Amino acid sequence: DGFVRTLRARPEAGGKVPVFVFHPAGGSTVVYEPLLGRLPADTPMYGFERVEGSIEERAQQYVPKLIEMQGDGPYVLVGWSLGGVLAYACAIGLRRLGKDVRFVGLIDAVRAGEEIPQTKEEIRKRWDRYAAFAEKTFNVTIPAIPYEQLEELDDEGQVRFVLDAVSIPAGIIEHQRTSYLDNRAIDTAQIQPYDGHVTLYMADRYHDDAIMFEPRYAVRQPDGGWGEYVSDLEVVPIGGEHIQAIDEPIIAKVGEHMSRALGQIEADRT
Ligand SMILES: CCOC(=O)c1c(-c2ccccc2)oc2ccc(O)c(CN3CCC(C)CC3)c12
Repeated sequence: DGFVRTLRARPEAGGKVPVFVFHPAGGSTVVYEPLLGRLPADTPMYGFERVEGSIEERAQQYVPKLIEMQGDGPYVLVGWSLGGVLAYACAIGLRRLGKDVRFVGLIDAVRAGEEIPQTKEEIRKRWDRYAAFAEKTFNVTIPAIPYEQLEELDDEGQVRFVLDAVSIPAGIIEHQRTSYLDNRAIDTAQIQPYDGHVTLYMADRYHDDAIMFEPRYAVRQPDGGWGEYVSDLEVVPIGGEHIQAIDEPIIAKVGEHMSRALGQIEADRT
């Protein structure tokens, strides 16, 4: 219904605390089905799908829905990839409104090892990189990039400008557009500090295609970039690559750890 997917519905009344999961870059919350199978029986789960805007603007849409569904709390918020950033943003908004947030789970939602500057120089370097790949892939020499026109466009306007040159089945255009926009959303996220507990499940590395797009993701800090914003930070190493973190077998380890946290939350209510 709308942007909320029901993965496992909560009972008519009572029951366990729901897990709210948030979509990853370029995908939907169906990716959380393996995690769900590794959580306690009868754990409700609701997935928040894509909405438009900056991270804060998206959280402004999610947070009223979170409160409509769960009221005062307790809130358990989880996400892989972009979803981790969205969950974190929702935790800050809920906490601001005095709601009880008991768990924020970031599944390999790791910041770039060096801050990604949001400057005209970086816009130029980014698009020079993209053009070079376009030339080796589509086997076409590409002329001078109109830097002045690009540098005054939002990310959404930049892809519109790109679709023009191209002039693709609508389905392929929608997937590339939303994946590009969701990834840029990760790049430009401005993280605010959070004073609750955050659990970061950390893989060993980003995938090669990710690193080719933005080489700053080739390096990971021990705290995944979150320690300066989060004082109460716990990191759970899971190994492997980012893309595998959401799936079996690695998700079993995320799920075992998260199940224990949920059990404690349940005991603290009871
Ligand atoms: C799958 C490779 O394509 C990407 O990671 C990026 C895409 C993209 C993916 C699929 C289809 C079309 C585009 O767009 C990006 C824009 C900026 C950017 O930095 C990246 C690289 N990622 C940013 C966020 C990191 C957590 C992961 C890397 C992309």
